[PDB]
Amino acid sequence: GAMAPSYRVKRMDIAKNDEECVVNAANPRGLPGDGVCKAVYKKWPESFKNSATPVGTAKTVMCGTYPVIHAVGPNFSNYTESEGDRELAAAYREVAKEVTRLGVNSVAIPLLSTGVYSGGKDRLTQSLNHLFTAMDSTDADVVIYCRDKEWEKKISEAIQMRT
Ligand SMILES: CCn1nc(C(=O)N(C)Cc2nccs2)ccc1=O
Ligand SMILES: [Cl-]
Ligand SMILES: [Cl-]
Ligand SMILES: [Cl-]
Repeated sequence: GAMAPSYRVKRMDIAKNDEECVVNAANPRGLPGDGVCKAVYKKWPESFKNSATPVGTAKTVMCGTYPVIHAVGPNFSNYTESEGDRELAAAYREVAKEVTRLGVNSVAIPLLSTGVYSGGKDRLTQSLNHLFTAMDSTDADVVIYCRDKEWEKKISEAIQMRT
């Protein structure tokens, strides 16, 4: 584990992370997809061998010795708000189990279900709060990756509020 486990946020491509493993915002079928998923596919294509897994779960596949944790958040266009909230919290709990099992000291993570799976709604607070609930009991350094300047400021403020 990390000496003083922390949360940090960076506004950059998660495929260029400086952490010991990455969480992919995956689709259930292990397809290359779009957004974070396509960048992850271009950087670690070997990690997509048998990576298909149900919504609400996470499945790790090694690219060399680098772990790619494929986490499948719900698509809010298909799920109700209630059932979608439950699957989003579950996907993060499965990421925490995988990070612990791997024994890594750090992990790069995106905000699940905030892009094309958002159902057209701003889900920054909802997704980030489920991320904290799952990762707070782990001792890995967590680095959250985003692409928007206003989202970087809001995520940074949410982390600082707790310290
Ligand atoms: C543009 C800032 N930003 N917005 C979202 C967002 O809110 N999504 C995609 C859902 C929406 N679609 C229309 C309106 S709200 C996700 C990440 C991000 O950085
Ligand atoms: Cl970048
Ligand atoms: Cl998404
Ligand atoms: Cl973003």
